[PDB]
Amino acid sequence: STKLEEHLEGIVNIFHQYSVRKGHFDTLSKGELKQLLTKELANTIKNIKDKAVIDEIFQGLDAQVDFQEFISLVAIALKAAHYHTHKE
Amino acid sequence: STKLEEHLEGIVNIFHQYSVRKGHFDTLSKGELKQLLTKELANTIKNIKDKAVIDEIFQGLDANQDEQVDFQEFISLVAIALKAAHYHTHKE
Ligand code: NA
Ligand SMILES: [Zn+2]
Ligand SMILES: [Zn+2]
Repeated sequence: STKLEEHLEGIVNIFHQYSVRKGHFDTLSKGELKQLLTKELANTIKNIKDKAVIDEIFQGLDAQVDFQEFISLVAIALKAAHYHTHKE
Repeated sequence: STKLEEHLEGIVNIFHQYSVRKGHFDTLSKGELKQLLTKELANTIKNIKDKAVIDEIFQGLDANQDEQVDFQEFISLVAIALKAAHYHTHKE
């Protein structure tokens, strides 16, 4: 795998680390997802100064989740990560 | 940074290693994005169907290859690649 592809695989690996733990191996409960995000994106979250974006990440977690839904969250975290790399 | 965060930063880093090279420092042409797709995703995006998803997003990645693509658009490609990377783990 390329460097880019190692990153994609690693993201998939982290998902699976959480998703394997209970029930079906490829999905996670909203509760488990909330825990994954709060731990694995702790620094990302701390650096987001727009509370509406944080709201975007956690939205609906109190209302199973699959990899496709997890991608949508990864996409948000990626936008945030890029913006932060340009912090003066 | 967590391992997940290092991978996010790594993805941003790879975009920037391409974007910084010519033109505007934070974008790349559609031509350059094709080069990134062909090289960096050689083991991930491999068939007509996955290239079709990408073409839909970029209005045909081969057309208007001077057009600039920003990080937000590149995210749409990373999302397609992640889906393929995941599907791959369940092939065997
Ligand atoms: Na599970
Ligand atoms: Zn899976
Ligand atoms: Zn940038």
